[PDB]
Amino acid sequence: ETMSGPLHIGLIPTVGPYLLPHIIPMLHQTFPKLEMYLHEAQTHQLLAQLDSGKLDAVILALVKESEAFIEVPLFDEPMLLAIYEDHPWANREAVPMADLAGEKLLMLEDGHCLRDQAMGFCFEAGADEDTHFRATSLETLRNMVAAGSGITLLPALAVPPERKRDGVVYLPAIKPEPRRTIGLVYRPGSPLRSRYEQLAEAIRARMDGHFD
Repeated sequence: ETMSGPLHIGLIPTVGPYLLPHIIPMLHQTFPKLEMYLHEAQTHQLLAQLDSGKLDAVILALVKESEAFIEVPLFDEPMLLAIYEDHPWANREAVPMADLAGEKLLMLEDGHCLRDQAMGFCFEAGADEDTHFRATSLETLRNMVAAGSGITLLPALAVPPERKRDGVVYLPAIKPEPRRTIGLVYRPGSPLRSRYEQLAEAIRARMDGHFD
């Protein structure tokens, strides 16, 4: 019927790996006849393939470039601080954002920054934001933090159950708590919009209160 057949879904690298395990089993139960194909690529590549018609829908961090499409907010995901064990802040319980000034921040060119990068910076204006690992990935960042190359912010879904793991300590960032909005995007005027909407609603429901 309405939720049958293939659906090609795109997810950005900083969302896909960590969100899928939470929603795939639920989608298999809610739509037994739906066949999902998952694709991961950077925001620009996903929005181009969505416009081309190669993808049905895309899940990403809503940014300025996704306003030309239909955006359905799914949930707000906070970001936590990741620092190596032997870092001075290791014994703190929370760290205000203003403190990131004069600290070496690792970051990614896509799906990571809190600010649109027309402002000149990614997380904090006075921070020393490294560019050498900008074209890599989230797991690369996590492992370089453990190696002591610097610190960074990671989406909550990418943080292990423990406060400390493999030489990395994860702690809350406050005043204000950094957050990003993950949403489902699709072509406006799309003939199969009813299907995309039902899909977005099922995900919003499952993730509701996940970070409370």
